[PDB]
Amino acid sequence: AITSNEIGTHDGYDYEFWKDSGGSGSMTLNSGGTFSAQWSNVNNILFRKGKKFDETQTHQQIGNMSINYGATYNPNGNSYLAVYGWTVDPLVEFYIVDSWGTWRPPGGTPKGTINVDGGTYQIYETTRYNQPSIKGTATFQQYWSVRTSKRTSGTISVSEHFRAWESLGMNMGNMYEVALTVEGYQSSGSANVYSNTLTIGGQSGGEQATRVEAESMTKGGPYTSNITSPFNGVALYANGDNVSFNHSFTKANSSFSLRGASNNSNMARVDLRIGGQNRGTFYFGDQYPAVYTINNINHGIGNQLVELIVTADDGTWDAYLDYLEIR
Ligand SMILES: [Ca+2]
Ligand SMILES: [Ca+2]
Ligand SMILES: [Ca+2]
Ligand SMILES: [Ca+2]
Repeated sequence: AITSNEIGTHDGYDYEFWKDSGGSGSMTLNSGGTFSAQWSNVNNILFRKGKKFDETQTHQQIGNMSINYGATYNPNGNSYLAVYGWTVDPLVEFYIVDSWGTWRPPGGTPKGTINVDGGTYQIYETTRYNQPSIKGTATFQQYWSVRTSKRTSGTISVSEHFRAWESLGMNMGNMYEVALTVEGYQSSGSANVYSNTLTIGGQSGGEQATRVEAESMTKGGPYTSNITSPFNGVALYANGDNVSFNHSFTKANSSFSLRGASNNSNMARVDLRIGGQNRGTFYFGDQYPAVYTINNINHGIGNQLVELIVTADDGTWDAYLDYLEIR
């Protein structure tokens, strides 16, 4: 188990054990975002699993963030169960607090409220003076959403809290971290985070797909032509043959579902380009229409050219495209 200050990555999750002097603590890393934690007579201790970022992107450029979790939470004293993290420039430490121990943070007078994920959260801003931080000992703001009532499982719509904060003039810097966290202050306790899933990009299934028919896109290359069999669409015959269109991306992440087929039993390959960058490859294994989905593409908000192009032709297959759906 982890019993001293440590940073690492475990099962894809950036994890961190931090405590100052005094007391003891133990963190056991389990699969996914999950972990168990124990602490005894600490001054301050934090156990967390989430994502560290490279400090270059705002949370909008990263995309929608959502955390679904469940914890058996047994604090004995001051403690928080929260989504926790940092921004830089400005340096901000933030909390989305779902449960706590003996004291409901953070004191002071609320700046507003948000109703989300079936609960009500009051929003606060505080100041830490010469306190430890990711940039050394520093003075910085803390941002809080604190539930009006305790819960130890559910979904936290992190990006909703972020927008609520910014709407109240709590300006956020580039993201450094987002992580489900167990914190202890002048306390003891234990906790078992048996479920912790951080999702970037995806949401709800009906927030509404856009389908663009291949025959309505712009044709390019030597031979691209319309076809009516095995569907209404286009054929890409040679290297350079492509179809393209400008898409207005609302979010920063999308799934791309291309309905197509080879003309025969040889595998056809179609490259995806967004804004001039190759972002992946659709595979059509045979002559029967099928939908190939490339998921979790971070492309950023804005109007960008989507290009579907043949680059590996050798005369043994053609690519037939019906439509592309962006979700
Ligand atoms: Ca702290
Ligand atoms: Ca003490
Ligand atoms: Ca061909
Ligand atoms: Ca079509």
